[PDB]
Amino acid sequence: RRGALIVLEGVDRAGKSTQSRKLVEALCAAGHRAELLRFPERSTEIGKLLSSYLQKKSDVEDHSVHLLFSANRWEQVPLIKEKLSQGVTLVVDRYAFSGVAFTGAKENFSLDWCKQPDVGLPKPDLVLFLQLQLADAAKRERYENGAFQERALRCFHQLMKDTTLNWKMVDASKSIEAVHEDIRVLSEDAIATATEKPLGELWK
Amino acid sequence: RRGALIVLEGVDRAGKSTQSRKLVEALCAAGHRAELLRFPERSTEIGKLLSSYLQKKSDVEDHSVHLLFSANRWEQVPLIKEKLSQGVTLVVDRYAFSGVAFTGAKENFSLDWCKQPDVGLPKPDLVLFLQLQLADAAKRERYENGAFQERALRCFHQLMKDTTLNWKMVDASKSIEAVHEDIRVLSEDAIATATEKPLGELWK
Ligand SMILES: Nc1ncnc2c1ncn2[C@@H]1O[C@H](COP(=O)(O)OP(=O)(O)NP(=O)(O)O)[C@@H](O)[C@H]1O
Ligand SMILES: Nc1ncnc2c1ncn2[C@@H]1O[C@H](COP(=O)(O)OP(=O)(O)NP(=O)(O)O)[C@@H](O)[C@H]1O
Ligand SMILES: Cc1cn([C@H]2CC[C@@H](COP(=O)(O)O)O2)c(=O)[nH]c1=O
Ligand SMILES: Cc1cn([C@H]2CC[C@@H](COP(=O)(O)O)O2)c(=O)[nH]c1=O
Ligand SMILES: [Mg+2]
Ligand SMILES: [Mg+2]
Ligand SMILES: [Mg+2]
Repeated sequence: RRGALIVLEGVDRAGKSTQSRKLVEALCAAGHRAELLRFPERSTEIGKLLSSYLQKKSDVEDHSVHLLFSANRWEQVPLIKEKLSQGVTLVVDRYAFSGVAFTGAKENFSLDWCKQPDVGLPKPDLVLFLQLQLADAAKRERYENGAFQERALRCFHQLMKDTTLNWKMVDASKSIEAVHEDIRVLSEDAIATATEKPLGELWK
Repeated sequence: RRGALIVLEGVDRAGKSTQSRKLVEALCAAGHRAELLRFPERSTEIGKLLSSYLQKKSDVEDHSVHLLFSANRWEQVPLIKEKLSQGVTLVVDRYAFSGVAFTGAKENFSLDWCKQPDVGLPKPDLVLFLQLQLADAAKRERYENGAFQERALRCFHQLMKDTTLNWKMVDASKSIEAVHEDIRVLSEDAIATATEKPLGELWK
């Protein structure tokens, strides 16, 4: 009985990390085997280059950095498939959608070109989008400015038109506990039902 | 008056490096401004990871390594465009075609998926393919085995069907000097004529 692949996405400060941590804790307390992942995964050689870039400690050509972000997901694919196969549900704080939205927000980057490197990755069984007015997110590195966030948000909305994916909108303006309950109930349903079918491939 | 972007491709031991070095020497002796590049470019952080992989000193997931090879080309794009704009002809020992052929030779890698990361790179004005029987190449790292080379060669032949590119076949079985003369005359023609048009974009 495989685990579910659950991804959390949203603009900066929407609550992705808080809710990913609380979801894994709640699932494990409810007897599931669940583990947390995040992207970028800065622990690897590629992840370190990405961390330096985001910190503005290094400059990286925009296409090159986009491919590094996708390569950082592929290096974790053997682990992701192994865990899911063993019945472990994986809760992932950012995935390919952030990769596409952030590079897609730059000039002269088509959504098509941005998606390609990630075509074929493990397809999430559930993609939660934590919605929050950009203005509220500001009430709570590179790319941390309003104009850029608005362009990334537009890209996210284009990705949501993709009916091949199980997108669920979450009202992230509520309290940490209320948002968590919403996400937890959606997650329990996905673990049970979304798993009756084989793990899919993203964007193919 | 821009420089030309000239790429040399071919199976292992076809003479790519020898002929790239001799071509830059001959062009400069004939009054052109020409410089040598190669891929992978192992001097960069990405290049070092690629060098370790090819030496079998490290293992890298196949999709991740494919993207690293393409990212290693993009990091050199600002330099490539600057040099070409200044009138310097660039002679490049391997490029995106090797990237696609080598990963494409692995199981479950479509040519389409392999091409995408490199879509948009500076388009070569001339792509020389140094042909040599696989058997002769053997008379003269990872991927250095006959069965794999044959699969890469098949991939190269698929890439050659692309009429958007100025492919020129070179009989690499001749002496070093004879092959060089063939390549030099083709290169002089490209520098003169292929340059009257703006630098193109690969696979788009
Ligand atoms: N529902 C919420 N209401 C109020 N504050 C919250 C809420 N969720 C998270 N926070 C706070 O907002 C800040 C950002 O939360 P965090 O979970 O780190 O968001 P994030 O989406 O992962 N941000 P980022 O990684 O920068 O895009 C933290 O100080 C949280 O404690
Ligand atoms: N036309 C030729 N005839 C005979 N030997 C040659 C010829 N061209 C190159 N060589 C020799 O063959 C070996 C491989 O040449 P080299 O130019 O390094 O090929 P290459 O295509 O760059 N190999 P690789 O990088 O491994 O795919 C060297 O020892 C060369 O001196
Ligand atoms: C996963 C991913 C993320 N991003 C950006 C968005 C947020 C930041 C990571 O923020 P953290 O510092 O919170 O880990 O890096 C990309 O540009 N591409 C990607 O593929
Ligand atoms: C440019 C490139 C090359 N290759 C392989 C072929 C030969 C070897 C480099 O050989 P050298 O050790 O001679 O530099 O690496 C790839 O798999 N992908 C690429 O994108
Ligand atoms: Mg976060
Ligand atoms: Mg396509
Ligand atoms: Mg060589």
